[PDB]
Amino acid sequence: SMQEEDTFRELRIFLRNVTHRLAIDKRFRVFTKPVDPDEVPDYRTVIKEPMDLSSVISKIDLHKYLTVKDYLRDIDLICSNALEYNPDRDPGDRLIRHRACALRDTAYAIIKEELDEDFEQLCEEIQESR
Ligand SMILES: Cc1noc2c1[C@@H](O)[C@@]13CNC[C@@H]1C[C@@H]2N3C
Ligand SMILES: Cc1noc2c1[C@@H](O)[C@]13CNC[C@@H]1C[C@H]2N3C
Repeated sequence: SMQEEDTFRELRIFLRNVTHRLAIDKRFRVFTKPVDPDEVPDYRTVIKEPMDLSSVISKIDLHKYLTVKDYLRDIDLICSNALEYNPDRDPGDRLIRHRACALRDTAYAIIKEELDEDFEQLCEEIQESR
């Protein structure tokens, strides 16, 4: 229905706003673009599903996310990818792990404060009906 298409358009407006706020935070610059295969040819041999915030906006605009939960799976993948590629005790690895945990915790905190649980449940029920 038109009403259902309006619900999904509001979901995309909400997701774009959360994503652009994460992308302007200086702590999360390393997560704003895909890893450059030239600088890091080893990356795509270890990490099987690369993800970054520019890819997330592209996916919002392609209608890939029908629920909040769908979107948070990709935020969780940006974080898990950084934890698995950078697992060592040295300061460069510890700094990117701390920034990756902060990106994940920040996204979940904005959604807890600013999403209504009934809007999230409406999107699930429309998705399940399709
Ligand atoms: C902050 C914030 N930004 O959007 C929202 C908030 C909450 O206060 C609220 C709870 N009931 C009405 C508010 C609208 C929406 N919502 C989840
Ligand atoms: C994102 C991301 N996840 O692990 C890494 C990144 C890069 O920023 C990088 C700096 N340039 C290539 C290096 C691989 C590595 N590291 C910190």
